[PDB]
Amino acid sequence: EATEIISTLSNGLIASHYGVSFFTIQSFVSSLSNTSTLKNMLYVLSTAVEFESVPLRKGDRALLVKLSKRLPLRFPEHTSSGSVSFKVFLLLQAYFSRLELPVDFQNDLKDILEKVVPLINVVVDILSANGYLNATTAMDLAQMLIQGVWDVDNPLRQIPHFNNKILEKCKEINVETVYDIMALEDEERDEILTLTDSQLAQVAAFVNNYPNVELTYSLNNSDSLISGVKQKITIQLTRDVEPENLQVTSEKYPFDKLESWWLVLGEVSKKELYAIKKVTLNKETQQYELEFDTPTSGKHNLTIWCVCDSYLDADKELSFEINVK
Repeated sequence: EATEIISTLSNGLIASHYGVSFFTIQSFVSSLSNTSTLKNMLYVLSTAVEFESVPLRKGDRALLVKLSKRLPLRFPEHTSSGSVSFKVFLLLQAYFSRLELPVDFQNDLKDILEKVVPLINVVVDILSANGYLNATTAMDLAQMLIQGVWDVDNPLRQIPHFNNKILEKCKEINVETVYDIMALEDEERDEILTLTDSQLAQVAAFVNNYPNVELTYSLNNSDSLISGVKQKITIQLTRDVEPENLQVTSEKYPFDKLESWWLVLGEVSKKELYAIKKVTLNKETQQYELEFDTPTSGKHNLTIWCVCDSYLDADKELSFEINVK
């Protein structure tokens, strides 16, 4: 027999509550810019003073140098590797890559994960407050921190027990998303799901609560927009079924997490963000109002993004043209 027990799949431990220090906000503001990349953001995260509670032991540096050869993002070459920053930057990548770690590093990684959610939210808030569209790259990193995968990974890799053998069976029959899994016929699905009932229970918890949302909008008085006037927009989000709750299912993240979304209005050609609201989609249908400053006269192609903070590949977007008088 030997059932693999995963007690924190859907029943997370409670992460110790804290508020990010003003010192850390200052440091992040100094280091971030409108051109910051995913690599830059992961490095900045790693420099938080809050990680001073993460141990560094005799011999760790040499183990981390060995580990660095196996990871895709390079630590800044002009920067001391004798810091806890080096450890955090490398262990978070080992988490995304799902590499095997010795026990002491597994322990350290748990301690690191306890702190990451408030920190990545500060990154999103710094970038968005300044109107930088790269806030969306920070949101991608937020999703990676919850599911323990890379932004570029096969989205099916989030599903418990979906190993490389199962992924290739999915490729064989053009199954690409979690939604594709559920739209299949019984014989096709049964063939892919060559797992024990215990393993299937864990697949089920994930599929049950994976979000499927529909995005729509209405612009108050679209045919009469005036430059510099505060303008309201209504954004509506609908689910096919009202969710039982918003507890996140994550195999790799061991703490309790509640599902949240960012609603974003922006302009891609200008790399500009115009409005942002953090919301919880607890009902079968819901609508929200965002306020923004009407852009300059002329044509503008805008986009609304709905981006989840807890899963990959469930995001939605809509683009529309406005003509400011």
